[PDB]
Amino acid sequence: RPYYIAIVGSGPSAFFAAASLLKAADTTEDLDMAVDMLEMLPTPWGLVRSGVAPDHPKIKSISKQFEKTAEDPRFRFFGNVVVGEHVQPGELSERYDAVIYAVGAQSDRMLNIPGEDLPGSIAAVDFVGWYNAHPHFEQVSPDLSGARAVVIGNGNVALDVARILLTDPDVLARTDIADHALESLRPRGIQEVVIVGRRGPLQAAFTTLELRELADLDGVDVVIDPAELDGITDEDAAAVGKVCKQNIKVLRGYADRERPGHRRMVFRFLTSPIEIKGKRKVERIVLGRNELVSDGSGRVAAKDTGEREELPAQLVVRSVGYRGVPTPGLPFDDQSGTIPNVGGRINGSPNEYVVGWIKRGPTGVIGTNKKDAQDTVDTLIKNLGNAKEGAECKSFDHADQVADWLAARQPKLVTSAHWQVIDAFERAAGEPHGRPRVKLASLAELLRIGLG
Ligand SMILES: Cc1cc2nc3c(=O)[nH]c(=O)nc-3n(C[C@H](O)[C@H](O)[C@H](O)COP(=O)(O)OP(=O)(O)OC[C@H]3O[C@@H](n4cnc5c(N)ncnc54)[C@H](O)[C@@H]3O)c2cc1C
Ligand SMILES: NC(=O)[C@H]1C=[N+]([C@@H]2O[C@H](COP(=O)(O)OP(=O)(O)OC[C@H]3O[C@@H](n4cnc5c(N)ncnc54)[C@H](OP(=O)(O)O)[C@@H]3O)[C@@H](O)[C@H]2O)C=CC1=O
Repeated sequence: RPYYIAIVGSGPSAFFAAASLLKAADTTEDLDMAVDMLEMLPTPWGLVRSGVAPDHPKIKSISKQFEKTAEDPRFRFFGNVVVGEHVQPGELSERYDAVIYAVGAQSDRMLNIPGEDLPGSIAAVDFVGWYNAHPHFEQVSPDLSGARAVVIGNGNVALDVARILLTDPDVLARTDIADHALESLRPRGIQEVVIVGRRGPLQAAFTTLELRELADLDGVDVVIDPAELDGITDEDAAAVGKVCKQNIKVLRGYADRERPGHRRMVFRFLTSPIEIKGKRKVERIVLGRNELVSDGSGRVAAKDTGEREELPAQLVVRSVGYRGVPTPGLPFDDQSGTIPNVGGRINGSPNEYVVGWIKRGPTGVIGTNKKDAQDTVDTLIKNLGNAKEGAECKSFDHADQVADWLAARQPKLVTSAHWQVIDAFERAAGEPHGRPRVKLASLAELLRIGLG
């Protein structure tokens, strides 16, 4: 028999793991593999579909690689299966030789400041999910009619949020952005987005192409006050690294530009949100100035000066990181929002593993998940081999039984063939309108088409 591996999730780390498993089988005598991928949503691809911005279609093409893996007869997909709800980790661990958790980071990091729960104060997780038609975020429905939005954070997701808020809706109308978001964006209510970083430009997590792209936003001026660069030296930037060096060149270019009448994307560094205020909704934000100070760890940290400034704002989006969510039956590190592991094997388990953001934390481009997954898979395969040699493998038409069990637990599961129907529907909806697709934005609409 082949080894039977379950993979929980269908984003990049899941698909890289799947590919690594099948490659091992293809290149090793007396080693065969069967991979079942269980995905919470009706649709595969994780953040490649629901995270990557709608104006970033090019990198989404990595999905073709995932599709090629999914064509393998040894691979099966079961969508609309929520592990922790329909089936439990302890059940999967009985039915498979090994289980790989590739669940990513499904929630958000909080600021932990007063007013954070006011209507109008949301996380980028929820805003992005909403604009990308993720079914869990269909009702986020932010009010985008106010003149000023504030985005907290200095990673690339902060740039995505700011771009979507400020891009000409006629441009967004040719993307796969959610129709509900396009509708809210058409009035062009927001005139200024202020991106607020707690540390300085040299500590920014932005990457260079993404900063450069801002120059191509029709109708939008990028605003960086020259004072934001005082004390920011090319020497110090180069010492941080090559990306930082390039970033600072780009930021200097923006600061060199002086205009009434345009929408504005403003960068403020060395600033923290202290409190969000308003009568029943966000109306203003209190900001504090920081200075950089060595903390003894090898880095500089922001230290509050105690100074306070208030700025009117009607939307605050915190882009201060995604965050893992605990899975029933598995260990978890609250502080980091990751599952504790060693070389990808989960604590305390002989046959459960992690890959991707749930393993490493929520950082890295899509490709960073590849070596990560390979490393985990190598460990997994070594451990199976040891078990086989010790006559410690489970004894298992097992593939049929497990599929029947999945169908008993989730009669509305979505197979690969039915995802392909969803996919075709969405693409055919978009192409006549110049869009790659129009997404089905709720579970009900996805299932209307997918189970059909
Ligand atoms: C907003 C945003 C934009 C990004 N843009 C880019 C970009 O332009 N370029 C780039 O290279 N990288 C980009 N990234 C990074 C990229 O998205 C990540 O590196 C990558 O998607 C992480 O992969 P993952 O497999 O760990 O998690 P994910 O892609 O999050 O996949 C996790 C999957 O697990 C599923 N799942 C979760 N819990 C369960 C459960 N209990 N049961 C079943 N299934 C479950 C989820 O539904 C999801 O499909 C972006 C990230 C974000 C957040
Ligand atoms: N085109 C691309 O390559 C893209 C790549 N991604 C990539 O996805 C991941 C996740 O991006 P995301 O922006 O969510 O996270 P990071 O890059 O870690 O940035 C987090 C920022 O949040 C900041 N942060 C965290 N806590 C706070 C508090 N309390 N107050 C203020 N600011 C805070 C953090 O600041 P810090 O460096 O810790 O001082 C980062 O600027 C990251 O690796 C990205 O580069 C995301 C979008 C892309 O477009």
